Amino acid sequence: SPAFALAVGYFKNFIFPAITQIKENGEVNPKICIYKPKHFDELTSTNIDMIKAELTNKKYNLSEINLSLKGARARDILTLNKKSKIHSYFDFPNTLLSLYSYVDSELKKKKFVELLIEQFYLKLNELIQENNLTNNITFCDKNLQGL
Amino acid sequence: SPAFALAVGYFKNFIFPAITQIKENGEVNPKICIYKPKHFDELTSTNIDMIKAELTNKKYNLSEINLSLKGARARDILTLNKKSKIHSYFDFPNTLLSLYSYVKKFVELLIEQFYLKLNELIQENNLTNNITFCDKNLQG
Ligand SMILES: Nc1nc2c(ncn2[C@@H]2O[C@@H]3COP(=O)(O)O[C@H]4[C@@H](O)[C@H](n5cnc6c(N)ncnc65)O[C@@H]4COP(=O)(O)O[C@H]3[C@H]2O)c(=O)[nH]1
Repeated sequence: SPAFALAVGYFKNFIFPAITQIKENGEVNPKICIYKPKHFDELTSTNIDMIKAELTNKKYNLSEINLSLKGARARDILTLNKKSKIHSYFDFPNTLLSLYSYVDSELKKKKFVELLIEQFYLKLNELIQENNLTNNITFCDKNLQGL
Repeated sequence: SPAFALAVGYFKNFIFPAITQIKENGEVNPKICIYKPKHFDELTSTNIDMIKAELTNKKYNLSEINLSLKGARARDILTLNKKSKIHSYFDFPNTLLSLYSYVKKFVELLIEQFYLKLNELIQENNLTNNITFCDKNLQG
């Protein structure tokens, strides 16, 4: 599966290092909410701009996480939307925005993108559960509400 | 196929917007060298640290590229190693470091397929003179 590979890279190179680092830095109950779109149109610039405005309205700022953990890593600085003064984070998975290019009538490809989205989150959720991270890693809708 | 997905995301979300932006910014002949291993032991933390110290020694520093282009993206600020005072850049593809976790030397098969697709995307976008591949010693 192509989406499984993208989920593995997203988890192993971003979500897992971020939450592991934050826990070591002292935060005992940090939360990373991962945006979970369903439909192809949620990957458009219009929906991305909506979420970016919403992050600003709710006082999130793009912030760095410096990595000090073990592990082969070419990047040592992660960037995550972080709520002001609060141990909550948000991410729109950028990798999902490559799915249309990968798949490439125009309507048939959009439905294939939506199946890849579903499989992406199928694998990502599996990885979260297998690392017992459900208390820290959750999924957010368009309104940054859990589930 | 999984290696193709990783290469497409690496090209579409990083290499292609980076080179397009810096050209739009007025860099006429910028160069990006992409590290290309082929042995599994080149993805170890020891080899990565040698590349990092080498980049430092050759006066490369992480440089910010602000994306103002057309296209949907959730991440608008890229970071890329840039040689001091020169339109020359280097990247170790971080996405390669997930191939072991996705999977003996079947990883090296995936690495070869990653670079076949990546090299294909460079040719199809007429970027063969701007984007090349480098070894552990930052040589083409
Ligand atoms: N918000 C956020 N998301 C991240 C970060 N690092 C990774 N991600 C996400 O994991 C995916 C795979 O990461 P990778 O580091 O293993 O491969 C990356 C990496 O090899 C490269 N790349 C992208 N942005 C980069 C960057 N800022 N610096 C260095 N390399 C970068 O492009 C590949 C695909 O990027 P992507 O945006 O499509 O998907 C990321 C992205 O969705 C991060 O630091 N912040």
